[PDB]
Amino acid sequence: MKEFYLTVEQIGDSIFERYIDSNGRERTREVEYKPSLFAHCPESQATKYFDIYGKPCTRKLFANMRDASQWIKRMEDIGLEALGMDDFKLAYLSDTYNYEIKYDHTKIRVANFDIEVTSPDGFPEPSQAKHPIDAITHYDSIDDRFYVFDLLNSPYGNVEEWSIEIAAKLQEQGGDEVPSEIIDKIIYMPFDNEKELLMEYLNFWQQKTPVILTGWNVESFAIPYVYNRIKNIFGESTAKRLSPHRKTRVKVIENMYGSREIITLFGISVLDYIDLYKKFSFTNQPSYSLDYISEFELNVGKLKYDGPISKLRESNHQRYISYNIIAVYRVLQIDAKRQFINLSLDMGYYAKIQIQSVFSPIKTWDAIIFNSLKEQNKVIPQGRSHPVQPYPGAFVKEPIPNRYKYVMSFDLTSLYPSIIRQVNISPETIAGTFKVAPLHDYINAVAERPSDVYSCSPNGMMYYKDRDGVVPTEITKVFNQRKEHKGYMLAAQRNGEIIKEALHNPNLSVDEPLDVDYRFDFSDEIKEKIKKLSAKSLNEMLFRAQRTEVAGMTAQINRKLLINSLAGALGNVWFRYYDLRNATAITTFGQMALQWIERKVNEYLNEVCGTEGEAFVLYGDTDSIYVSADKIIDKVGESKFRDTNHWVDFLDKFARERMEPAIDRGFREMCEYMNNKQHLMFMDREAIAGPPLGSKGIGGFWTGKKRYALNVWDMEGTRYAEPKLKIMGLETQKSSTPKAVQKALKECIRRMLQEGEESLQEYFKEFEKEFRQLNYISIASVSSANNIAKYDVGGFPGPKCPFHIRGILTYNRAIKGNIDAPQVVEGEKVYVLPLREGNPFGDKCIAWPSGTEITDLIKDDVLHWMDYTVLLEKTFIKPLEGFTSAAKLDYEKKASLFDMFDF
DNA sequence: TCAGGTAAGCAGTCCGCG
DNA sequence: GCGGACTGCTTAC
Ligand SMILES: Nc1ccn([C@H]2C[C@H](O)[C@@H](COP(=O)(O)OP(=O)(O)OP(=O)(O)O)O2)c(=O)n1
Ligand SMILES: [Ca+2]
Ligand SMILES: [Ca+2]
Ligand SMILES: [Ca+2]
Ligand SMILES: [Ca+2]
Ligand SMILES: [Ca+2]
Ligand SMILES: [Ca+2]
Ligand SMILES: [Ca+2]
Repeated sequence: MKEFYLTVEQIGDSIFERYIDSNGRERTREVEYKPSLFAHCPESQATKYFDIYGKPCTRKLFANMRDASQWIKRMEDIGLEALGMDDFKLAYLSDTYNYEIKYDHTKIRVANFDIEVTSPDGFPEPSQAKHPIDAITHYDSIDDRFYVFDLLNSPYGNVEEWSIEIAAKLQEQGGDEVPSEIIDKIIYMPFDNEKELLMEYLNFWQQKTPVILTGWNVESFAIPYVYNRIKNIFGESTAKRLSPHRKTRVKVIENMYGSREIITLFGISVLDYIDLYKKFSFTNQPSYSLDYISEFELNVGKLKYDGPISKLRESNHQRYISYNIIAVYRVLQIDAKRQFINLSLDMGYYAKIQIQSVFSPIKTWDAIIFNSLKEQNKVIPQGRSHPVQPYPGAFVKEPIPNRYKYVMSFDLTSLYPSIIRQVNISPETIAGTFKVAPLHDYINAVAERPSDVYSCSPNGMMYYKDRDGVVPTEITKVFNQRKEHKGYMLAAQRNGEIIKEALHNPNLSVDEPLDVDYRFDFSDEIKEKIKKLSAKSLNEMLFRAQRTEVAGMTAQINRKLLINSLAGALGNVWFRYYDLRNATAITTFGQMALQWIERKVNEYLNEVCGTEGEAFVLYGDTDSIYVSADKIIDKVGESKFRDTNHWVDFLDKFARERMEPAIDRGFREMCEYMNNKQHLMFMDREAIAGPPLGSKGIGGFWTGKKRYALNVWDMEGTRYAEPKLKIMGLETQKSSTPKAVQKALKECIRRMLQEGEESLQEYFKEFEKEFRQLNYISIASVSSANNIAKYDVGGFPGPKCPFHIRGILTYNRAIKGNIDAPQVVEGEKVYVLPLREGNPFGDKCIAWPSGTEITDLIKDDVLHWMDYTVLLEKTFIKPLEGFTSAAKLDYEKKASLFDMFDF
């Protein structure tokens, strides 16, 4: 097999590499790697190396890496550019793996672990590590086993061994419901003392040294705790055995308002799943506890226990251990679904970076581009210092707030990457500038044609047309990959709707789910068999279809993220290729493209309808347009349609056969106007929206920019079995809005769009009546909590104190003195509730850590003093009033002449 | 929240607005 | 009470 790296590190003048050899075995080597860097040289000097601008360079080969880094400093002292890859391990990987890496994940050791620490005096700080580690569960991907290290004897209590038999039994049998599928995979190791537990864990670690290290909060808690605890008990040299190269470093991670410490384990790639989830899931969660996320992702129940976690080991050691094992399993389950480890491996090996560098698109792109240029013996420029400067972004059209009955949307495929490719935007393709007219002049095609030679953006920039820049070349490769995975994603989605349709008529039979590849549209034969299947088999097929869709979504959306981040990186000072001329060339072209096609669509539809100066385009944001289709529907007449799906087919056919050709023509003209390299502005129909045929639903509405709702029947070619609400920006979409309120607002919107004013009034009346019964957590607001210190003045709010921070200060006074009370953590999220006047908390609100029940120290008083009225007005009534005013509807029945006529 | 970008919405504070 | 200047936070793209 072809060899591939596992990890790479620079330690002094040595590269330390863990790798898989040609025989599939894990090996480690120390290499005295001699790096090369580059200086510009005279034309008269014969060379094969040239910088990205075509200037000749001489290669300097150094005796060691220290010499190379020292040369860089001397070149800065002289004031001369020192060219080449200054991250020597990236250069090493480029030299060592000079081909497309094909990796075998089965040879990569992926370790998933979690630890338990009993602590009576509050949260056990990793930096202190003053409490014993009393449980470790460590899953190994190669062995496919959960290794359980269980401390039976502690200063905080001596316990009996964990029982696998009881662990397996149902909660109803007194058991812990450890999943049957993992019971046989548990290797249980009890220990009479902590010293032996940790010594065995390190011996284990040495035998089965993780390559990829993951878990939940491992980088911020588990790793530093284990390292510091071993350090405290045994000394530094023993703790450094967690590194295969015996090297560690305390790394200080700085944010805006403080800093934290992590332990860098050289020769290991830590991918904390919380951090993978935050980057790659495209969610914003009210809480990032494993319990909350596992519930969200897997629909598994909350792991319940009696009393505080600080007494769980002593009171119920059996459950304590079972829950530690289950915690490790839940992270594996989330990954089976989301596949973020797979993604990280794919992207890391593609770029030829340390796997953990996938968190940094700048590092990722720097290596992709470096490897690409190296192939041509081209030499990358030195990174330079830049002051942070603001620059303009996208255009957003101000909508007229209103109801909108029939709507069709259109959207540009991968806009910013498509602009990069069309215009040929790259560091080395800059040809010059032209004299810019106001953007409105380009939009309306009155401005002089910018160039007859070069490819242009309305920001004034001109680019070469003779060859693709390295940025367009490399962005195109990842774009193509993204497009492939999106195809699989959409097929799985369409296949899912086929199954949902069939679930209307399930057959009374005992059968099996079909063995199919959900990434491909179901054949007629598969469709015929599906119509004969039971609900059990169909539901099993639906779950698998939905899993396939998720897998495709991860692969596609994060590749989309990676390519969009290249456009963004051009506007980040730490990028080697930072250039606001290029960054602004992209964004300014985008603004033109949107407003250009707005005009073309308006012109086309005015012609088709035989009118003049009427606005068909009602809204647009960045690269999308929303077109009012009322007149189109009216031109055939609503009474001519057999059902909803009939007018949806008509609009679909109209969008594809009439509008898209007009849009294409409009963009081809714009391409020629800017003299671009290649026409790549592809704007396809996205949504077809409207009320159900024969209903009083309003179809859709806008309240303002980035705030709208649509009742959608078809999205990017997926025809839904049931109409889907597309809601953007409204409170239903905000993590800060209470859970029950999001749900209630969504139902109000559903009623508005699908059923009408009366149905909405019926629901509002009921919600207002019953909402005081809702669980306090489901009606609590959520907020991130930053700068708690800044606004704390003797436990009381300082000037300008934010509402949620006030809540926290209130909480802090109420729990004053309690070491065991849950503390609000700076930078994390809190639930927030308003409090009625004259409450014993001495203020108008209280806030506690999100995803948790408020401590029983104060739970009864909060419940008793919760301000339900304020809560309802602020989170529910005010947003609804916004929705209904925009839609020109009333959420409460107005008085009419008909009342009353009853005798 | 260490880790690509800008536009823009709403909550809330402070305080003016005769 | 509304809105303007501002901070805070959270979305859409
Ligand atoms: N996180 C994001 C999302 C959007 N954008 C910019 C770049 C995109 O090209 C443009 C349009 O965003 P879309 O959400 O429509 O995504 P794309 O057009 O890039 O891809 P596609 O529409 O094919 O899914 O906005 C961005 O810079 N960063
Ligand atoms: Ca735990
Ligand atoms: Ca397993
Ligand atoms: Ca799209
Ligand atoms: Ca798009
Ligand atoms: Ca059937
Ligand atoms: Ca879009
Ligand atoms: Ca203070």
